[PDB]
Amino acid sequence: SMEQVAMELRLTELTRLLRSVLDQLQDKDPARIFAQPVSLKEVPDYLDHIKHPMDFATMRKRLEAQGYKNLHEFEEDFDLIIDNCMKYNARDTVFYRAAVRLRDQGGVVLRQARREVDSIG
Repeated sequence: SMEQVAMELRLTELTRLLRSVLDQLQDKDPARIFAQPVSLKEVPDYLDHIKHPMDFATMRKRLEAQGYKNLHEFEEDFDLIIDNCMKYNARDTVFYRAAVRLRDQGGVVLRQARREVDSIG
């Protein structure tokens, strides 16, 4: 049907907006602490601690797979990345501290993207 082509025209573009948002959030991580999944070779016990690992390269794959339905789905992934880090690493660490900075700086980007989804539709 044509009404599935127009549905996809929204999805395609959400993906197109969600790409931009991801890029701005990943610029708030110049150290690349959150770029890749945590290595299970290097932290073999990681899954004993964090039941749902999340990272930028993982979030990207799923975006280019038009795998995100709304902005709430994308925001949940982003929060995993931070909340996981904030549990795994102790407070006095470059990792924890980097999550706090990403959280704080991401709030501004996300606060506008909510407004751009709602406004565009």
